[PDB]
Amino acid sequence: MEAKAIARYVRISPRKVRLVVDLIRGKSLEEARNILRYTNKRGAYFVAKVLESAAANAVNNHDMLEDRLYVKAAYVDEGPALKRVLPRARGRADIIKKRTSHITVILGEK
Ligand SMILES: [Cl-]
Ligand SMILES: [Cl-]
Ligand SMILES: [Cl-]
Repeated sequence: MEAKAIARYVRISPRKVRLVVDLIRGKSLEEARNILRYTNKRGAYFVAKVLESAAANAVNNHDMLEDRLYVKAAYVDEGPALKRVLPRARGRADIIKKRTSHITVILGEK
């Protein structure tokens, strides 16, 4: 038994969020919660939100015991890009792509 949760279109580049999910991969739920709470890394709040959503799914929808949960999988996929329009530059269009993040957290039982 395992419980999943996903957060889409997070406005943070995948690279930065990956640095965050890397800290919690394989940890117990309690440990992951603390790491997220005290980490200085940008995007920690979004991963924390997905973590709690997965915990709510495991405990309330799948009746799993909260004290047995650990982060079985946590990863970030590249989501759709946002094409930010910049002021004209030397007569030309200036468009830069800003990538969003797709975050997945899967909780399992030890
Ligand atoms: Cl997405
Ligand atoms: Cl990843
Ligand atoms: Cl990659």
